[PDB]
Amino acid sequence: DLQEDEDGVYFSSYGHYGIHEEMLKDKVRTESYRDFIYQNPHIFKDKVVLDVGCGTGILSMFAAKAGAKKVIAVDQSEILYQAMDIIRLNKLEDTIVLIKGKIEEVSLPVEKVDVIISEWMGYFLLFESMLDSVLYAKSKYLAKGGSVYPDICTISLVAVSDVSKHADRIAFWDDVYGFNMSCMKKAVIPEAVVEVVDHKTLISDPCDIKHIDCHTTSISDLEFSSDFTLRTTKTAMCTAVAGYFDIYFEKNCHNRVVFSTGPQSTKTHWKQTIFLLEKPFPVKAGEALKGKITVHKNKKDPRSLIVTLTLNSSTQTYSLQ
Ligand SMILES: Nc1ncnc2c1ncn2[C@@H]1O[C@H](CSCC[C@H](N)C(=O)O)[C@@H](O)[C@H]1O
Repeated sequence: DLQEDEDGVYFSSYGHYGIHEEMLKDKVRTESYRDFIYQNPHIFKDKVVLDVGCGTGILSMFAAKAGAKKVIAVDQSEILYQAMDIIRLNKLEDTIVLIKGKIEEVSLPVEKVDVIISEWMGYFLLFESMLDSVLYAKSKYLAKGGSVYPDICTISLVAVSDVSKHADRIAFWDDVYGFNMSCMKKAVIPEAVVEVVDHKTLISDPCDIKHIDCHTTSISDLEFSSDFTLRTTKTAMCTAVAGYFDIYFEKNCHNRVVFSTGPQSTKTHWKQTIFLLEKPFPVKAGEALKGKITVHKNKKDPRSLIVTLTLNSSTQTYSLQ
């Protein structure tokens, strides 16, 4: 589902600089990878590294500077040509070789690799389905005893109370300049929203719903279902549930690195994913709220996701893009 096709629109959006300007300007994201690599040179010095989805080539340059014997940087979009130029501009041609194409179909100049690095995550962590490609490369190229980074990730949910943001999106259509447009809500609620959540509006402790180990995880594990319980922290009206993720650099590290894309942390370009509830419900502090969430990829467009959520004995299916 992700090994075949093409996805024109997909690799075409990664052809322009804007999207890369945004990632590079994401300090939490970029400095986290820089610190990991530079602070654990033992992992790269004299090793062969593979950068899955190199973009402008930034991660590969970090590895080279750390001591990599050879780095292989691959990308399917046209941004690969601007990377060919950037590597030359920095005089790293004798260390980093570039290849244009899909990681699951191109021919590598080597058999196996010692380390694999990649920034493949999307909104709610799995949007875009790039982890599938990373797992593919892991199976075919990782040497026995090798490591993939970042190696561990997790996804969590948090209860929210914000009646004004709810009204702004839903109740709004009830009266537009004196006219009723209520029929519009039917197409608004089912859509998940990527946006920054005010930390002061969280009404429950966060709860983990997924754990991933890029060494033991498989492709089939990326479509799951999970029961969870949120422990209420405040007496307020629950209007929505927010999701986010955390990334970890751990195996063989003398200096471990971690970063969160949650509401209590510094903003990142990933923000947070919001599932508005059709019917907000009163919650009391100390209360325990049992729920269920199922995440599956759109069968018609494998890069998009489908989320089924149950809370307060009410179920709703949302779609992410
Ligand atoms: N199957 C695949 N094969 C090769 N490149 C892929 C891919 N799926 C996604 N990509 C590429 O991986 C990139 C994800 S963005 C990461 C870019 C860069 N490494 C950064 O850290 O700044 C995009 O350039 C996208 O085109």
